[PDB]
Amino acid sequence: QGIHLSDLSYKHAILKESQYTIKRDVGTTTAVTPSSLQQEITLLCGEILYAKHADYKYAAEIGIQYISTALGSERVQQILRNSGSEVQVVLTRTYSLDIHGVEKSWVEEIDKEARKTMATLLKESSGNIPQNQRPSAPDTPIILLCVGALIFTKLASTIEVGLETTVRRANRVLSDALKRYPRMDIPKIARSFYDLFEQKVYHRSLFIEYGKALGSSSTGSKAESLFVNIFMQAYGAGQTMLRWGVIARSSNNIMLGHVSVQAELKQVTEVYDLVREMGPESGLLHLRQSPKAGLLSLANCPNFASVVLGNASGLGIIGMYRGRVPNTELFSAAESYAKSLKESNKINFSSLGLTDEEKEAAEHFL
Amino acid sequence: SLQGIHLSDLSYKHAILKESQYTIKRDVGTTTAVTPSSLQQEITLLCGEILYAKHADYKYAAEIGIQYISTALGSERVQQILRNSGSEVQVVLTRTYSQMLDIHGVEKSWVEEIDKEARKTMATLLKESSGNIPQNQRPSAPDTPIILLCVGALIFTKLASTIEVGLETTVRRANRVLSDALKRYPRMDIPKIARSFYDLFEQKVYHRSLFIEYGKALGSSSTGSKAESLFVNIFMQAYGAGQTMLRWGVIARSSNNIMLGHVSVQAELKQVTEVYDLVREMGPESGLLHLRQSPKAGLLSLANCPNFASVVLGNASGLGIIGMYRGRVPNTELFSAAESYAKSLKESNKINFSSLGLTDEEKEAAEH
Amino acid sequence: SLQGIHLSDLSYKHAILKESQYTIKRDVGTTTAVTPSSLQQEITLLCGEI
RNA sequence: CCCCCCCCCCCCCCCCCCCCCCCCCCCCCCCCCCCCCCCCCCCCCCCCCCCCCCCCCCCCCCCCCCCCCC
Repeated sequence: QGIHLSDLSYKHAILKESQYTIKRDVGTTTAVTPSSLQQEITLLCGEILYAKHADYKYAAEIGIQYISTALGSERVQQILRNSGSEVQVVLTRTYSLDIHGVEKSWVEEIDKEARKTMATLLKESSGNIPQNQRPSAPDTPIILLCVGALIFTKLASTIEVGLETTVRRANRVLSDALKRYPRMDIPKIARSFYDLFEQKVYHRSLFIEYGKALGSSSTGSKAESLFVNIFMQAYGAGQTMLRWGVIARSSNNIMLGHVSVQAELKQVTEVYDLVREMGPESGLLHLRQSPKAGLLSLANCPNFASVVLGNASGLGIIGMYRGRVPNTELFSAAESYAKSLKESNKINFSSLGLTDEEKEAAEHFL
Repeated sequence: SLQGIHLSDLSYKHAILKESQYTIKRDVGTTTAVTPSSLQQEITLLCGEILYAKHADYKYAAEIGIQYISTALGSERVQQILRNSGSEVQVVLTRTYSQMLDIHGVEKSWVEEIDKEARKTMATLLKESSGNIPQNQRPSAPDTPIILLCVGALIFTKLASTIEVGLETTVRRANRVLSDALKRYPRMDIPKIARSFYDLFEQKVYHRSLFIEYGKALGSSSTGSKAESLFVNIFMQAYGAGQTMLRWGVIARSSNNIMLGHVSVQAELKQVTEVYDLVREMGPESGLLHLRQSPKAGLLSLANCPNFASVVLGNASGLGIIGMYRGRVPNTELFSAAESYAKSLKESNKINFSSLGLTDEEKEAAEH
Repeated sequence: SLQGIHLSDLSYKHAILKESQYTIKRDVGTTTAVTPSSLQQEITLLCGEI
């Protein structure tokens, strides 16, 4: 019985022992906006949504600039330094907004194009444009960031896959925002955000800190309360396998009782126990693109993975999941049981805890 | 043996929204009116003037109500509340001119209109009354701001639905609730006043938690007014805001709906449990989360358990509670079944001599 | 199995009416009569007169 | 009242040890395969509802304890 190694725990324990700290992004510089310029960046965000622009390259950087004003004039540097990146910040100024890394030409284009659209429309509206339709509306940066939130959820897949999902969901979710700013190019804005999250990796954890911070506040906007709710659906990032694993247990799939699957029990247990060891940060590990992540891989248990996927297929959840199936045999079996389970209707009078005079009348149900 | 397959995801989801050491500074340039405690009598009169006469416009009616709350809570204590709500908005102390009130954001023209129109109505009526208008019918009565805020309290309850739905409910209930107030001020335009409050709660989101703090504060005091004790009681019926599903969930358990025993529903047990355990984790603030328009809210969604939701709604339909609830029904099959059982339960009369714990000489007579 | 489906709403409802760190200042201008302890015999006589 | 008898203690014998014996002493590197992880879907919310309302002063008896003997 003494033949036992708790390897996975030790594997994690070694990634804590590092007393030494990595200083990556040595020369790098990124734009930060002081809290004082929140109204100016709000207007710029609105301008992006308000008119149909030629280029949506820096759209995401503008969104990050609103986060910057919301979190702190200089509190942002602290977050970035603490994310592991030794990148330096650059406080954006005003001229007659000068955002670091953002072409002055682009800023002027966005402003010019928006003013042109405002003039055209105000002539038609007979001088009547309500507050809610103007680029000045305070919720415009939140709307911009909500497109970013949707691409944040699908950061686990292709740059492509994410755009589909973003567009589809944005139509239902940002329904009313689209009514007021029908000129918002969701695909180009969403592309700017994918490009940003991929290049400036530290902005992933800055976005997380905005989410965390926003989630805490007493009073949120209708737009703000949406943002966090998109951010939440992003929690089980890259861990879809572990969550479908609990679903297989809940379904009581008889294939989880297979001798070859039973053999992998200790490895499976080790992974779920590492999640508890890591606590709340465990979920967003894959989302942060953390090197630590991947310890939560179910590679060590291929037969279990096969059953979990089979069960998901049988229940009709699997959808477009590309996850490789090691044991095709076990998969098919788990799928068959789950399909039979799916259709079958049964009653646990054990669970309900009724009187045997209420349980008497329940039998009478034809 | 296969028990260690468990993730407490919902708890972690909440735990992440506590880890935020960093604080958001929204509403950077914003300014709102505050009235010092000293001007409580002047704002009381203005509140009464709104109710007393039939006015042309009831735009700032809600802001006037907030101004009474301001006097009641604190000359400058209000800034603290607003700053602590997450909004970095600045306050502006309302002054006096000639005697009138200069409220920040409120058009001087509007203040004068409300006053002028009320004086005109007082003059018309005093001629009819033969110079006799009792204290209780004058805009000067001290309970007039509370009456104004009670219309706001009714729209506060229906902040969970349409701007429209709320007005129906507000009007209906106001007739029964503010029965006697309406007798003294029959000129109070409940729909316009209630509209001003919806507009205010939607625009100045920080005033939602200011209203909550007035409610919390009022709820604490030793002696309240008859009007004040009504306000809190409207505010209480507002506690289960947006969580109607969880409360109907306990009703389904209390009804012992056999559909809660369905295999597909049994499968969702752990998710359902996780949501009710998050309520306990969040404690008393859990209920008013949706009311505050808090981004944190929505973690209390029963989206993760569609089959359970179907049964809960079915049970509500069968018992005849469901009313005008637009809540989507994922499993139509389960819903119909739960509904049938609940309808049969509704009519059936049975006695648990097990629960009562009587002597079998009292249980003897009960059979008779 | 079906345990855990419970909300202690009424307790929370009360708990919220304790959290009020802020205090209400109603009856801002109001004035009421108080009699000093020294005049207890005089007020006693007046009570008797009624 | 209590108390009230009787009453020193001890007293023999007797050195201990004495054999035998160092321990240890063989063999023996370890290592050696495979293997990135991910991939679906999903805004939430939506009903109803002021509570309170009856009746009702309590109290009301009796009773020092102690008291022998030694």
